[PDB]
This record gives sequence, structure tokens and C-alpha cells, in this order.
Amino acid sequence: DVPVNLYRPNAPFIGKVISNEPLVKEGGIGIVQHIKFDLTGGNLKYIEGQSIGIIPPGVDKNGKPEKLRLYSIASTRHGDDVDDKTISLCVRQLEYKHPESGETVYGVCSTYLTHIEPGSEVKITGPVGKEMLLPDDPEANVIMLATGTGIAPMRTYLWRMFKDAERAANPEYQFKGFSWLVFGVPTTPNILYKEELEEIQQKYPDNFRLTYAISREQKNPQGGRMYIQDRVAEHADQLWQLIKNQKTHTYICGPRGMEEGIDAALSAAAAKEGVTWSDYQKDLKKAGRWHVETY
Ligand SMILES: Cc1cc2nc3c(=O)[nH]c(=O)nc-3n(C[C@H](O)[C@H](O)[C@H](O)COP(=O)(O)OP(=O)(O)OC[C@H]3O[C@@H](n4cnc5c(N)ncnc54)[C@H](O)[C@@H]3O)c2cc1C
Repeated sequence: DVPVNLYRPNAPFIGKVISNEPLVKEGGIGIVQHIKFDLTGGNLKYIEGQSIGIIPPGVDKNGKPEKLRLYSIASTRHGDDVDDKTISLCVRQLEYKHPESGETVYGVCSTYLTHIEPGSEVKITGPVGKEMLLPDDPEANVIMLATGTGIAPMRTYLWRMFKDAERAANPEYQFKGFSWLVFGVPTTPNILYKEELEEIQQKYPDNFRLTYAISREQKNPQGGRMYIQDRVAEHADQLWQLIKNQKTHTYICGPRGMEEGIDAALSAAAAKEGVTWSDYQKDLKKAGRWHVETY
């Protein structure tokens, strides 16, 4: 049922860029772009939580063709225009320190994508992944813990759950549960999709809670910069209580380095009721209710 590998690296789908828009507002750190691709002409279908591969042009330092890089799909199965004709990505331009031969280094595929022009053809593969799928149950609770581009799959979930056009297109999925997004970024201008996320919280105050962890603007009780792990610790008992519900699902996504703090917080909460989080978590993973995609 779940679409998988409709297009593979040896014969990718050739899509066309429709738009490439900035998500980081002035005063923010780095570059993160929302890129929408045209899927007409092919049969690439996908669902929320999946990823697609992008094969950038050029050869590596060894003269070998560049391989695909995976990106979390940022649009619902219907696409941003709810027409089943497109797919979108949330791409950060990778750039780092000097200790890597040279001054500032720029990632190959991410630089290619963030600077791509509308009308350009792109090699797409996939979709792939069955790790971050949303339950079909409209009454399930969904906890979303993300940092930076990890917001991508969360956008697919939230749009499907709360966009007027999505609700009209998905008769069988009228979400009535509770969703809680804890989103961490360095600055307010870095809050990806800020306007729309807050619009959703304003319309669905009882079905969606939005919590931010803005490192350069907030301090945790210890005096350090505020990170998602700090917000999880702050609401550890609540999150644990929600996780105990047989229908609750939790999703973690974004650059690695977030899980350790999250487990420490939940472990302390569960321990108060004589439960070993690490064991409870293993059962949740086995049951398909604890979803993780870090990179
Ligand atoms: C399932 C999955 C989903 C993903 N989803 C997304 C998404 O939605 N959005 C998104 O932007 N990315 C996403 N990523 C990451 C993405 O696939 C690419 O890894 C990333 O975009 C960088 O690729 P590149 O081609 O730009 O870099 P490359 O040109 O391959 O550069 C990366 C390499 O350079 C080195 N490097 C990277 N950072 C540093 C650093 N700070 N210091 C030193 N060396 C470093 C490493 O050797 C790394 O292998 C996802 C990854 C996975 C696995």
C-alpha cells in the first residue's frame, strides 16, 4: 500500500523546479529553502513522513559521479497546492569550518538545491521510508520533536491535519486528537514556516500546541541557551503522561544530537512511576509508535 521506490538511482524521475523560496528571514542564521518540484509526466506518488533522493550533477574529488542525497518530504501527499501534481523539500545549505581543506566549505547537493532556478530539471528518486508514517486514526495523539530542517515531516503531518484544503480533500481523516510540536532553531527569523504554524495554533488551540526553543533568544533554568531537550525536560511529566496513551505516537527528526537529552528527561519522568523508559521505549518502537529520523 505504501508507495516505495517508484523511481531508483539508475533511472530517476526527471522533475522540474516550480519554485525556490527562502524560509530564513532577515537576521536569521544560514539559508534554508522551500523547493517545489513538478511531478507531472511521471507516476511518483508518496505519503507523509517519507523522503526522496536528489542526485546532484558533477563528480566528486575522485572524479566519480555524485550519489543521491536524501531529503525529508515537506509536502503532504497532495502537494502544497493540493492538486497531487507536486512535491516539496525543506533544504538547508550546508557550510562549515576551515579544518576541512580551505576556508568555508559548501555541501554539494544542498548548495545545488538552495540555488536552483525555476524551470531546471532535477533527478529525483524514491519515495523511501516507512519509519515516519502518520497513523490513520483521527483520534491519535502526535508528539513532534524537531530541530531545524527536521520540521519537514512535521509540516506534512500538520498540513494534512489542519489545512482547510487538506481536510476537504481527506474525508476519511478529520483529525480530532492532540498534536504538540516542540521546535528548536537559533533565532525567531529561523523559525521555518512560522506564520503558518502559528496560524494553525490560533485556529486549533485545543488540538495543536506549539512550543519553541530559540537558542539565541532564550535561556534554560541553568542559564544555558534554550534547546529542545530543555523544553522536553520542562514538560517531561506531561509528555510522559501523553506517551502512556495507547494511541499516542512520537516523532523525532533533524540533525543528530537531540535524542540523548530527550531520553534523560523522559527517563526521569517515567522513573517516578516505577517505569524504565529505555525499556518502555523499546516496546514503543516495536509497536511502531516511537518514530525517529536523525541525520
Ligand atoms: C532520511 C534523511 C532525511 C534528510 N532530510 C533532510 C531535509 O529535509 N533537509 C535537509 O536540508 N537535509 C536533509 N538531510 C541531509 C541531506 O541528505 C544531506 O546530507 C545534506 O543536505 C548535505 O548534503 P550535501 O550534498 O549538501 O553535502 P556533502 O557535500 O556530502 O557534504 C557532507 C559531507 O561533508 C562533511 N560535513 C558535513 N557537515 C560538516 C561539519 N559541520 N564539519 C565538518 N564536516 C562536515 C561530511 O563528510 C558529510 O558526509 C536528510 C538526511 C537523511 C539521511
